[PDB]
Amino acid sequence: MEHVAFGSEDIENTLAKMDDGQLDGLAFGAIQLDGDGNILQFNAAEGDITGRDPKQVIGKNFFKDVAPCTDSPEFYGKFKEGVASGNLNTMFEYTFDYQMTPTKVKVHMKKALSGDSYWVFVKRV
Ligand SMILES: *C(=O)/C=C/c1ccc(O)cc1
Repeated sequence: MEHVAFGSEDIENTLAKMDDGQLDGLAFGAIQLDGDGNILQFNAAEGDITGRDPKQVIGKNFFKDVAPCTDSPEFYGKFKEGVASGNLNTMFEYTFDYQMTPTKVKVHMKKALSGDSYWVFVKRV
């Protein structure tokens, strides 16, 4: 395992050193998005939570394509506000229910240290 906790204060610094293989070592789901919501990275823990195969969703748009249940003010709305403002750090619970058994998670969205990409971190609750 990679030794970093969900919701860590400096998580964007710690994850700046991870290629796909190291992200796969996290204890929680990690998705990196560009400012439009396109998936840049998607780790193994996330695939275990939601069933998606990482290489099949990278390059897709998370809000339009992969996760329409997140296309709402309560999720995408927060994301887009953060992309627009150029800062994002929000944690909230949510239920993922598209083509899957509804699964309650805790989500932490945080702007990456890199200028315009955004993490979506997920763990079960
Ligand atoms: C709602 O449509 C949620 C979908 C979803 C969330 C997270 C994933 O890893 C994959 C799909």
